[PDB]
Amino acid sequence: GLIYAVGGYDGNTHLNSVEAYDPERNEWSLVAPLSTRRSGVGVAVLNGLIYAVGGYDGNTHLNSVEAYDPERNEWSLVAPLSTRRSGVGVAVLNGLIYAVGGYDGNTHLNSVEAYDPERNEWSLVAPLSTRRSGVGVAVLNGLIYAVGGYDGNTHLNSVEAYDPERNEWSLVAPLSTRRSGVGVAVLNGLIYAVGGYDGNTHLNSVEAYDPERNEWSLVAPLSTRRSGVGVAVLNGLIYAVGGYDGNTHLNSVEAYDPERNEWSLVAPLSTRRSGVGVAVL
Repeated sequence: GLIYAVGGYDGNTHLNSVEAYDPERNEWSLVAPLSTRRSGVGVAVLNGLIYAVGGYDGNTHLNSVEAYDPERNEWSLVAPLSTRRSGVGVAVLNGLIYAVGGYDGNTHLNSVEAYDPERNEWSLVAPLSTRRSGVGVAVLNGLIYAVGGYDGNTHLNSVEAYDPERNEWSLVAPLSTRRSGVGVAVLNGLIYAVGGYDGNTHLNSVEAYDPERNEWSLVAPLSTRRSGVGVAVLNGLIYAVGGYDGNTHLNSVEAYDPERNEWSLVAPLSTRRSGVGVAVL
């Protein structure tokens, strides 16, 4: 019932701070910070813990992973990734947390690893066709979608879908707009790709993917252009948290209602941040 904004970069500092949003009161409050500063951090929720995966602390690309227990307001280090990953996409499916792509400081990655909390171990699974950081990762109907990113030479529109039962990725319809630093979330059978950077424009446009038709459609744009934006869904609204408009790191937050095809600003974060991970618990 709360949205957590985890880490990021405010333009001067790599952040360890963590803010929690109560939608019923429209307020953010600061909770226990991460132990390690992390921008470009991926976050996901499994069995009552929020996992913060990878990122960059301003001098080290991280393979470390910490887990937050809200009842104790405490982050604990868990098993590290096998590969250091900033700009990593992270999502949960069927009891595993997947860490998709990223950047290890020297190369954009196509590798993907999965964390099993029953084992406290990460294991490599099948790699992506195209290496990518700043990739959005969404889960819909038993498939993981890796959306956009940056391969080190090109801002990507390609979209790959992972079937865990066959351990295989396949390319589906690409985004209409290339998007690195894109936020993604799933609501009522559509995947929304929110904002990002296409290599020359910080985007306020938003597109939605229907898997049945293998088609992306443009929907209402954000009121503010946002790359490095954190995105998550709660109670029928998609929240776009923070980001960077090309000139300033943002503390504003907007919510998309599919019943209205409209975005509306809600309460802003205490600290501006891009490269922020957003989780719902």
